Amino acid sequence: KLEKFVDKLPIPKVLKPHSKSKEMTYYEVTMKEFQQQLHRDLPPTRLFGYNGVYPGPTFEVQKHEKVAVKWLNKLPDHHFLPVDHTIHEVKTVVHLHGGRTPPDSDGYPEAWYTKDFQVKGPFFEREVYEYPNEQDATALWYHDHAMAITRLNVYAGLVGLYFIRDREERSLNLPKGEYEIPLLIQDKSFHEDGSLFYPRQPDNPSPDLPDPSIVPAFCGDTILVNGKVWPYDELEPRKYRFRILNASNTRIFELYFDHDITFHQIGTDGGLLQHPVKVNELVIAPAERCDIIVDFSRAEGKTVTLKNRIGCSGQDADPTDANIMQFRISKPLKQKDTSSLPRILRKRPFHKINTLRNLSLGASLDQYGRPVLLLNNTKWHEPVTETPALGSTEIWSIINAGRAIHPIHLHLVQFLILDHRPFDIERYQENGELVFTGPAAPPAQNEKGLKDTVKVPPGSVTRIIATFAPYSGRYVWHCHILEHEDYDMMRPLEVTDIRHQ
Amino acid sequence: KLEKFVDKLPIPKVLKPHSKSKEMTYYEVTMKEFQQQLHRDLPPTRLFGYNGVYPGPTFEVQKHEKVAVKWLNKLPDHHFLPVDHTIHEVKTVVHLHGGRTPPDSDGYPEAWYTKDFQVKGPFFEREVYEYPNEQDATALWYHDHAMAITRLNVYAGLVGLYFIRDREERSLNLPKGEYEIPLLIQDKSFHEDGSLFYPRQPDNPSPDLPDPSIVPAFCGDTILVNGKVWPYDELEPRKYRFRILNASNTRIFELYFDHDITFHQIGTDGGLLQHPVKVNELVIAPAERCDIIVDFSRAEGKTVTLKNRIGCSGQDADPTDANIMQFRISKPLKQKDTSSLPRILRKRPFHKINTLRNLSLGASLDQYGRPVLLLNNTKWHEPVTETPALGSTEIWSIINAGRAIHPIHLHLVQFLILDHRPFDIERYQENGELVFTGPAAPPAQNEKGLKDTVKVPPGSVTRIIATFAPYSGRYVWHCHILEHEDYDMMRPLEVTDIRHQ
Ligand SMILES: [Cu+2]
Ligand SMILES: [Cu+2]
Ligand SMILES: [Cu+2]
Ligand SMILES: [Cu+2]
Ligand SMILES: [Cu+2]
Ligand SMILES: [Cu+2]
Ligand SMILES: [Cu+2]
Ligand SMILES: [Cu+2]
Repeated sequence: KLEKFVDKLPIPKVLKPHSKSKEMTYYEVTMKEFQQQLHRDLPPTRLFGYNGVYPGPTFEVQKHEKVAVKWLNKLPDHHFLPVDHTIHEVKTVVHLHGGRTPPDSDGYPEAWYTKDFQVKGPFFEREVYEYPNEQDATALWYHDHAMAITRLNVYAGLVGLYFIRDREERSLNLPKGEYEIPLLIQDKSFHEDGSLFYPRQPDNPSPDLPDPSIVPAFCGDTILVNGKVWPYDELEPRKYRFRILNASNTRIFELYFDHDITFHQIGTDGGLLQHPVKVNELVIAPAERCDIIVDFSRAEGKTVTLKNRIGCSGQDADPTDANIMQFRISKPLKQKDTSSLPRILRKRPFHKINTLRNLSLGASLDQYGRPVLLLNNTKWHEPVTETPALGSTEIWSIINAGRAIHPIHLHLVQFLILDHRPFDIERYQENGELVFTGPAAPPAQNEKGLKDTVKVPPGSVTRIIATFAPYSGRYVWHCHILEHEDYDMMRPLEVTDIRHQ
Repeated sequence: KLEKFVDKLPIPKVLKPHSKSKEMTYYEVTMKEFQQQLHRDLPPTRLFGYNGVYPGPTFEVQKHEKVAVKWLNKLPDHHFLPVDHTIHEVKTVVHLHGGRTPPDSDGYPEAWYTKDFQVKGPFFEREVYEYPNEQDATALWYHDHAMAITRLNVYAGLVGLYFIRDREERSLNLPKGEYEIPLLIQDKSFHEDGSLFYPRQPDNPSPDLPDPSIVPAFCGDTILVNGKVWPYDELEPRKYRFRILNASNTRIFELYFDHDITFHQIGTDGGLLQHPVKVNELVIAPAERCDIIVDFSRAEGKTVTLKNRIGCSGQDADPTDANIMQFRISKPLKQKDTSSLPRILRKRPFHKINTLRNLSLGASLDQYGRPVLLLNNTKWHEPVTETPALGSTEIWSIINAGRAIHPIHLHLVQFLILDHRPFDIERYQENGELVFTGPAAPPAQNEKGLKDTVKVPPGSVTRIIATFAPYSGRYVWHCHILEHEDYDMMRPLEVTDIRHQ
């Protein structure tokens, strides 16, 4: 179903502010319900989107630029996706993923609000968010974060891009303009209606199981890029810059080109790497970003398809979800490609270690027999335990006793991945003891940079180092598989300033 | 007991040939029983060694140098280590690990011989081996390979070094002379006698168990380097070249320095890399080699200890086997360090791909209840199945359904590690179908060179690609955990020439 590579790759328009001064740059974005055609042969798709478009408008901000956004809710009173009323209306709150944001503008899950702020969550306090943008140039993105329905609102189309620029990044003569292309890759499933399909219950729903019921994992049979089903793009035989983002609910990608063409990765979630990394395949979990350079100069006239290697459970991808999009190197070379792939990308490096933390990834069963994925076997309602001090540098040991990868995400900060190491699963479930069973392995070279989301392998412990700065207050950390996050792999993160005790 | 860092680090003497001409360089090495003091506070240890020294003499050969060695057996009638007479006297045959050697001089396990060639194995042919040395510069090593008792003869002390030199390697101004130090690392256990300890049976043997009985794994409590228990070495504050080798029976090391000093790996088992790789920790399984450069120039007066992170089952090392040796940067800098750490090492890179092979790692139980580790669930007695054609390129998929790492080693060839990928263990032990459960991962950057031994992770499939050239005939491939190789993880490898039908 759905013929591949018939629609052209859409580029989200750069959002224009309502007012821009030397003090502040003020934006207004509204969440509206609408229809949008996602494939040449599909009927329009009912979606929740920012400024009536999917994906939302793209923010272009600068370092130090004080940006203010008023996120307006104009969505209906009822959701068009199956809402599980038993895990915790259309509630909305906007979170800038990876943004160095004070807690009052970070998009707390319980700071949600309905249309026109008429019904507010218990943590609501502001209608106009402010982003100081005191972080280095990188690729961020914004999406909904309302509690218990984050999997639905994000899947409904509430995602958008957000770029930060530096004088350091611009000093690098990188492919810019039309030669910098963002790839917001997502997976979805459609009815014959053309509308989104999201399961109401697991496969064989028992009678007394709640209806609707949250599923432990969802992944669609159709791959989209920038809101277009298996699109295509006509490029020039030169160097391009791809800002790749995986905004799926669950699906992990393993991207590769069907020709002998290599990705040159120059940046991660947090910003630029120190030197480019020559990689043939990109393993990108949900919410992970990859800043890559691709050279098509030796490929004039060829048809290069961006491919995916793995399915939803890590198996070999079917030659339907094995396709991302198709590049056709047929556009004539306008000007000479004078863009650069410099050997050095940063110069500047990325302490005392004040705190150590052990955090377990697991699951429990509720009264209906559903798996409840948990952080430290602790529900979201429970009191806060991850309480780092303002300015503290900590090493988090993330212990994955599950069957598959968990992409764990921390708010506010950008961390570094230390190493992965396997441990004894049986000893861990019977004793709580962490006995290692193999040598430690550093992260891949293209994951040595600043990141806010890390793939924690199954049966292994992932160590990250993080400096909780420069804002104190209430944040959260969670797994970015939204089906896990909503029930209930999410926990509060309280950064505390110390002054007089 | 055994105080650490009280004996100086021995350097094995280079072996002098008996006769050297334009045609051939002829050597003679004898295996003799002798006693050698391995620690300052240990009585001399009974050993089997080449030329009455442990480790054996070091060969220094050239590329294209036709080297001939006549390995002579002068060993006693009785082996001092416990011999299992149920798995398949002092039988000996010398194998040049990693050498591009014709089969008649490769050291086939059943080409063994007793003292003065009295009794000869069923595959014996010649007394003088010839090594054409038509391969690039690398660090090899020679050790005993007699069938059913390879774990005993190697543990008895029948190991030695063998270096090949190139004009390419020499063109690199690498640290040479006394500033190139080989680190032959091993582990052993000692009786109060000072003699070697090696278990006769597993821990709790039923009376139905044979006596002696092979164990699935042995690792000693004491770490040796170049035949000296926890030695030390006084170095100058400059760059050194370490040719590290793991010659243990089973133990896998994770080497690191207790100071902020980085390994710059320049070569692997098969020879030089293309570019140096900055690594903080070296994971070296048995038979693996690591050519690394260490810069001590900023450590004048410091005491730098080479440490080991992991133990026998991959757990955290005990602060006794966590120590390898101690480097004391106290020798004054003689001459100015003019050696080079060049950014380019090889220039020239490392085909059609004719054959694909799936090879499983597992274990069965014999009549006595002992685990029998097997390749393709097939005994060594059984007919040969790995029959590549001369000059053909193959991709071997090594499927490890076991609990721990298996260092799989192939003879004759040097291969390139493609990737690792997890699979479903439970589905694999039911219908034998291979279902992957995660993304593929390329090898670490410092394991991208030519290799002849690869760490196959548990629950993962390690893909290797090899070209079987230029000698046809009978070789073997096996796991280099000697307790596994002897019972019975060793299978024949037949390279067949084709020319007429
Ligand atoms: Cu996010
Ligand atoms: Cu976030
Ligand atoms: Cu998860
Ligand atoms: Cu979040
Ligand atoms: Cu060997
Ligand atoms: Cu070998
Ligand atoms: Cu093994
Ligand atoms: Cu061998």
